[PDB]
Amino acid sequence: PSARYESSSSDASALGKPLKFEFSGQSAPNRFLKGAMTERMSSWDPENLEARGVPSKNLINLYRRWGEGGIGLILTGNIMIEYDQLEAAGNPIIPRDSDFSGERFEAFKELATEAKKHGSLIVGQVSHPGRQVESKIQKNPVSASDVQLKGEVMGMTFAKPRAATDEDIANIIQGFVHAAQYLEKAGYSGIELHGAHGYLLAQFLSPTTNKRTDKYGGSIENRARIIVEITDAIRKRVSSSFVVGIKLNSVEFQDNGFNPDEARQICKILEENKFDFVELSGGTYEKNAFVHQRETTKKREGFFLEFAESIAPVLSKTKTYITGGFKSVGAMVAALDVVDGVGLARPLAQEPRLCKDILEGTVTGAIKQRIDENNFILTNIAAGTQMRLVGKDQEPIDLSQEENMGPFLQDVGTWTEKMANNTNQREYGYVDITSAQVVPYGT
Ligand SMILES: Cc1cc2nc3c(=O)[nH]c(=O)nc-3n(C[C@H](O)[C@H](O)[C@H](O)COP(=O)(O)O)c2cc1C
Repeated sequence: PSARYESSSSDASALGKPLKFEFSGQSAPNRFLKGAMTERMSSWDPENLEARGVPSKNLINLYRRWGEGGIGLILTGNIMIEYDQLEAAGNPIIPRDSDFSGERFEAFKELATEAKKHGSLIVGQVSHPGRQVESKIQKNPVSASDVQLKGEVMGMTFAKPRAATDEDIANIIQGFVHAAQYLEKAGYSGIELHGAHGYLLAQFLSPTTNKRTDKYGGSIENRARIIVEITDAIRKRVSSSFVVGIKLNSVEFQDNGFNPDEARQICKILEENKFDFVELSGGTYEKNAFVHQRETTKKREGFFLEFAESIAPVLSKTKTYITGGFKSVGAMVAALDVVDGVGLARPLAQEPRLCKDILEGTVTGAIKQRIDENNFILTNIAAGTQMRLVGKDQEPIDLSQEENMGPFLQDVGTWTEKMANNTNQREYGYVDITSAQVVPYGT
């Protein structure tokens, strides 16, 4: 049997309560959110723009299986809005000039149909990468300003961005608006704006990347203006029942004059613009059991506490989720003293049915995988690899088993080899498991 994180309590009943969003009027049927995870399982062509971004049959199957997992609110991984503005090869893409019909549309529709078949909400996360698109994909990226993303530790470089012109901003807004309309037409419950992880919206929010002197730079209200203009323009086009959320990360507001006056203005912006929910990330609520050195995470985690405790208690109409580090029922229930719901990402790649199993009382903690939780690169590769398995309708590999760690690491090595020799850029996605001992999904 799998080793699992221990829990201080076995009462999960609070997590099963529906959550009513005040603006859309829709309810998530429980307090669980499946955090967005870039799947890299949409079509890719390094030499042809339009051939990219169509959700594959395997991607649809991944959301079919998550749709059976008892999850209140399922987020997609980030969806792009232009063919050459990609977080990664294999991203899904809703191009600004695409029709609400045809092969691409029916693929997006099928993903939503499978995700919501058993009553989950399915919310499409939409993002523009801004300065954080690789030069091999975009030679002329756009940002709030011209601050180049320098020296990435991974084998990926980024070109110096240009400051967005007024027309650039109009095209970005309309790409988000078109994506919202498209998701609505394709049957999605809503849209989540990706305001985190240094992508375009975070580039406007962060003073390190936003040096603008016009109405989009300076004060927190000005730095958030492009977000407000997006939601204003979305509301002119989609039904008021369409859910609208945003993911925010403490890192964007860190070491940069955050205070109660700022936290209050952020909450004012969220509620006056009718966000159904904000998903707060940047640290962990549940602490890991002294597994590894914490020098390199201390300043991020301390600010996340200040960030989340300055935002969540102020909001009332807008609902709050915290995503990051949740493993066990005891910690998830404790977090409901501060926020409305809990987001899980990596645990739901390793265990797509964990929420169902928690609510039925079969487990009280996620599988305790044999990978250090602070080894971000490796835990991310593991989660992407599990999504790829479920896409193939195979069961996730139990990484709590010492037996499975060896072959997994061997395949990670082989995959890094393939991506290093990817001169032609045709390869994409996460690790392909070599093991013949994979089993059909559901054992
Ligand atoms: C493989 C992988 C892909 C992810 N992709 C996205 C993404 O597309 N958009 C996003 O906002 N966060 C993404 N995340 C971050 C997660 O949503 C989540 O915030 C983070 O993993 C912390 O939650 P956890 O401790 O439950 O995994 C990704 C994380 C992983 C591991």
